[PDB]
Amino acid sequence: DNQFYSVEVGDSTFTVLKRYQNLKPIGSGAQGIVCAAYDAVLDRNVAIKKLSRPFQNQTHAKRAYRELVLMKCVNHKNIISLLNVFTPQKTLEEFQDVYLVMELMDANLCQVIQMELDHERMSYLLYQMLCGIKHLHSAGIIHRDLKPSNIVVKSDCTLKILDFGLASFMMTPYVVTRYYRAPEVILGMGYKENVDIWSVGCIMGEMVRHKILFPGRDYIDQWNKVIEQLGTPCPEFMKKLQPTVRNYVENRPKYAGLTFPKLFPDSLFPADSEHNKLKASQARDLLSKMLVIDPAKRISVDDALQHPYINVWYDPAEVEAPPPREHTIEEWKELIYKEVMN
Ligand SMILES: CCC(=O)c1c(-c2ccccc2)c2cc(Cl)ccc2c(=O)n1Cc1ccc(C(=O)O)cc1
Repeated sequence: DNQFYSVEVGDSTFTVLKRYQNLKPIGSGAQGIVCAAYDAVLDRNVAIKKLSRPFQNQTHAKRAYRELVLMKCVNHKNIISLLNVFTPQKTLEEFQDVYLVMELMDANLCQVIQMELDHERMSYLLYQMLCGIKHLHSAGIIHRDLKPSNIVVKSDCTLKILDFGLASFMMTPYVVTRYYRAPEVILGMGYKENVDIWSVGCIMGEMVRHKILFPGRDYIDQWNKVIEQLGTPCPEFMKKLQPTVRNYVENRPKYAGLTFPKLFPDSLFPADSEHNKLKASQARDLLSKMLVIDPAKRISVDDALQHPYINVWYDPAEVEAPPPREHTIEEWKELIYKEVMN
């Protein structure tokens, strides 16, 4: 007569509260598998994320702890909601796994990126990304690693960001996706809030091109793809780089870059009606202001929200919503356990 039961999901066991039924794996990330499930108590579908021994190293431990704390403070429609948290283990010494129960949506932004979207849906998704990032920024959280695999959407075009970013070493096969990180993250130069604007620009550009904008095996290839398309940065940008980094950037092959009309031609946009022709030119204008290498010249979150492509959605309830170190593995274990048990 225990509150829990176990089922096999791949080569992992999910041990969950009996209220959660008919689990089905929907995806996997760096922290492992997420299942969809029916919650018999709430009478709705939910997502269940299993953290296996998150205290096992600093990198897992710090993300798990941060995720728990921030999910409990933050309440915004464009940030994914935490519904419940549990461990099946009964004592700290027995403690192994943490299960996060989240609201469930319909699809990954990666799936939406593959679609041809009208301007109304495209702009509304972007508005919602900006709103969620704005709310984060107002709580002092700068995400720094926004990427489409970690944003989810519903059939009615509502959007939620799944994680809180952060930007080290783990011995797993999992490969971290870096295509969406800002120049200042890539070149390790320090950053402000509009570091996240670059990532939105990369996603928007990909929604249009249906190809990843700046792929690369690692930061070297990636920087190559940046300057080859946007062109070599100006001198005032060069001055803000650490000395070893500056020499490297100043010595790469030079490129003029492409115009934004060439980068995102009208053939990529809905452009049959006068409405869509105007929207395409507006979409291209915002792209030209987000995909800007020098953060001092890159558009801010607030100005982006005011941009004509975006501002048709503006709602102060949504935009100006009220805002909310290191240890050993044993220390992290108790921190996380304490958080879990409230
Ligand atoms: C590819 C999975 C995916 O996009 C996803 C993930 C996800 C994101 C990255 C890694 C792991 C999980 C997710 C994770 C948490 Cl914590 C909460 C909600 C979701 C979610 O709503 N979806 C959409 C979704 C929901 C059901 C199905 C389905 O029924 O097939 C497909 C997509």
